[PDB]
Amino acid sequence: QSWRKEANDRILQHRQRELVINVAGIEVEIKQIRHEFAFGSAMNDQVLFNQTYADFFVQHFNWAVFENEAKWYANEPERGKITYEKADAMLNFANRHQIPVRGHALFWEVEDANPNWLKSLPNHEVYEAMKRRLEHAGNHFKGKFRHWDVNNAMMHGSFFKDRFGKQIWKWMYEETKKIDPQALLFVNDYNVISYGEHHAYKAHINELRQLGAPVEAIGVQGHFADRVDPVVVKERLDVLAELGLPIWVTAYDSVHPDANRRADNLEALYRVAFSHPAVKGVLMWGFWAGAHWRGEHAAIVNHDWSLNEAGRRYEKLLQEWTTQRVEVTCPAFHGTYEVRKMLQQQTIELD
Ligand SMILES: [Ca+2]
Ligand SMILES: [Ca+2]
Repeated sequence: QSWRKEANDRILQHRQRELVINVAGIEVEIKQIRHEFAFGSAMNDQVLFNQTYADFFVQHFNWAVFENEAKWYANEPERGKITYEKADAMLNFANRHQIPVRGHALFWEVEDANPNWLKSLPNHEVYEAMKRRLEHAGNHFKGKFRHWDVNNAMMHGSFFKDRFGKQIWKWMYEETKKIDPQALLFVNDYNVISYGEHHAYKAHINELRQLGAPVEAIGVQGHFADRVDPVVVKERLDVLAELGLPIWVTAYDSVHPDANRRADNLEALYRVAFSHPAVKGVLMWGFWAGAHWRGEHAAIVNHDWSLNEAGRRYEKLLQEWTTQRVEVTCPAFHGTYEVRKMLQQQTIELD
């Protein structure tokens, strides 16, 4: 209806910059090779043994994140026994295909998400584990992740807050800033654009910055049930946008047996977020029916690697949002272009 009309004006205003400058007027080719906006997805173990999953990933996503392989339990399954070999293998795969990778995650506030050995230790020995995690993992992945989900779901857990108070949150963002300062420190949480916890969230981010925590970017996870209302999402994003920090839809999915409802769910979120000027990237939390943590009713591509309707919608969406043109005045999307020399055009200036 009318939200799509508004969303598209917003898209062409904020996602495009006019072209042909110098560092003419007749016969040129304007092809886009890289996209500044993030159309990412979560990667899992399949990328290590499944060539089709990998090939698909590389032809559908320009940003990655690890579904488990950089969570604390997976990096320290037993206290003192430390491993990063899977996560490193994936960091190499990503770097081979120049895919920027979100780092996920240093800490998780809900008890259900942390190593079981941590759950029986006294507080001081808990913090000792926290200290090596932050310092061992922060140093190992220094310069390897564009972002960190420093702590996740503080609004819905209390494992660390209950033993050290909100001052331990400040600790996590300060110490991570110290070890890897080029990394964008994220808050990440759920039920904020899917459910209506955006006012609570915005207050939470405020509270974090006001106690000195350097949080620099807001992650909204974007886990929906069976419907995605584009206007309720847009209003909710506006509430968070008041903080002047970038918004990222970090882990999108919805679940509906009807692939058509999904396809429409994916378009409501993706188009609205892309339209919203505070949003800077959208990552889907999985794609394949054979390896989606919400099961096959969350997939865009089928068990047998044939697209379903959400997959083709996603693909159609990305073609819509790509500047291929032969024509010397062009509204081109932010990214890298090939002109027939390779050439960038970033978000920096409004031209
Ligand atoms: Ca793993
Ligand atoms: Ca959410």
